[PDB]
Amino acid sequence: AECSVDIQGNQFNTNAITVDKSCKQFTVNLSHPGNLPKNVKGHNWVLSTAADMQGVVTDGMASGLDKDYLKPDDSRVIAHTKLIGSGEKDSVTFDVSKLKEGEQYMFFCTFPGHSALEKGTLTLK
Ligand SMILES: [Cu+2]
Ligand SMILES: [Cu+2]
Ligand SMILES: [Cu+2]
Repeated sequence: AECSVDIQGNQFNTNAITVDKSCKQFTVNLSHPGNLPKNVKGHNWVLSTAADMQGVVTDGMASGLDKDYLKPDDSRVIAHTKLIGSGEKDSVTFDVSKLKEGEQYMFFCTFPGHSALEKGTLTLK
């Protein structure tokens, strides 16, 4: 099965990612659609459990641009890309051993305000 997915904003281009349970690693390739720099309007892709999302997003906003809008040493973050701006791309590869069938995961952007629209479910199946 395939073990990668391409994601970009148009809102993400998908609101549901499925990871095949035979994948040992999974890769997300994020690209930035727009013409603004990352300090003005950046994007990232961040994965956590559904329950942990709000905490990751809220603490991330508080931590600010210098920290890529993530709280340092946030153990709730399962995987993430860096924050990117216009013309940039970033990929993250993570171990599928971090995911479990039946559990609910969310992916989202933690740039301030983006997670209302830039979010989706991730499922291991
Ligand atoms: Cu395969
Ligand atoms: Cu395979
Ligand atoms: Cu964003």
